[PDB]
This record gives sequence, structure tokens and C-alpha cells, in this order.
Amino acid sequence: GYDNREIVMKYIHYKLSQRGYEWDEVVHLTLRQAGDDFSRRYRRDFAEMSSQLHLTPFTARGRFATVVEELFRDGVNWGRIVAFFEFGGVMCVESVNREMSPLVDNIALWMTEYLNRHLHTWIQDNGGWDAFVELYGP
Ligand SMILES: COC1(Cc2ccccc2)CCN(c2ccc(C(=O)NS(=O)(=O)c3ccc(NC(C)(C)CSc4ccccc4)c([N+](=O)[O-])c3)cc2)CC1
Repeated sequence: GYDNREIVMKYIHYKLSQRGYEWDEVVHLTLRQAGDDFSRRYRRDFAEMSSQLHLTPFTARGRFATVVEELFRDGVNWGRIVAFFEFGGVMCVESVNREMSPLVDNIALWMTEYLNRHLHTWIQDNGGWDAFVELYGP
């Protein structure tokens, strides 16, 4: 069984716990190893994109809508997906850090919707999660 919401709400544990939070997922072992290596490799490219959203006047929701639009602009792929989850986590880290913990619930909700209303067709088409783990699995 695979749940986009169960993973989206639990996958935000390693991104927050590192600073101070709760929760935990079981399949994170995959997205994690793939995410950690990403942040390190594309640390600058990622940070540069993060600052951009901070410069814009948009709100918490707006930013997420702008970061998701640019990410999946020239198509989709396991790679872009690994980055999408990365941004989501960071977005929460800033909230809790900027006295906006409650926002964490919002960001977690959005990531769940988009995943179940945008990347639900592509994923299933690319062997779904089954393939995601088969490629870059523990
Ligand atoms: C600034 O634009 C970004 C940042 C960003 C912008 C906006 C919103 C969110 C994020 C988002 C766009 N972006 C990239 C950079 C590269 C690729 C990439 O290499 N894709 S891939 O399809 O070639 C690939 C390679 C290797 C792995 N996994 C390994 C084998 C475990 C290595 S760790 C790794 C993870 C992912 C990418 C590279 C290495 C995985 N994966 O796990 O999905 C995927 C994809 C997007 C630049 C940073």
C-alpha cells in the first residue's frame, strides 16, 4: 500500500527533527538517501532558488505554488520529485523557526494535494513508487 498523504506528512520528520520536531516515516529510507545527497550536491542551486521565493512578496502558499510551478515546468522525473520534497521540508523549517509552526500543517496539506492532483498520473505511469525504490532503493 502507498499513500501520498501518509508519506508527505511523515516525510517532514527528518527535515524538522534535525532542528527539533516529531513524526517519522518508514519509506523515508528511500526519499531520504535521495534527498540528503541532493541537498549536498545541489546545495547552491537549491539555496539560490529558495532565496528567490523569499524575495517575492507572495505568501507562504504563494511561494509553494511558485516553487512547484518552476520545478515541474519542463516536465517531471524522479529527479525533480526528489527536489520537490526537499523544498517542502525547508519551507517548514523556516516556519517553525519564524514562530509559525501552525503553518507546518498548511505546507504538509498542499504537498499532499499536489501529489494527488498533479504527480499522481506521472508517478503511476513511471512504475509508481515500485520503480522509485527499485532504482534508488536502500
Ligand atoms: C534549483 O532547482 C532545483 C532545486 C529546487 C528548485 C525548486 C523547487 C525545488 C527544488 C531543482 C531542480 N534541480 C535538479 C538537479 C538534478 C536533478 C537530477 O539529477 N535528476 S536525476 O533524475 O538525474 C537523479 C539523479 C540521482 C538521483 N539519486 C541518487 C542516485 C541517490 C543521487 S542523490 C541526487 C538526487 C537528486 C538529484 C541529483 C542527485 C535521483 N533521485 O534520487 O531522484 C535523481 C533533478 C533536478 C536543480 C535544483
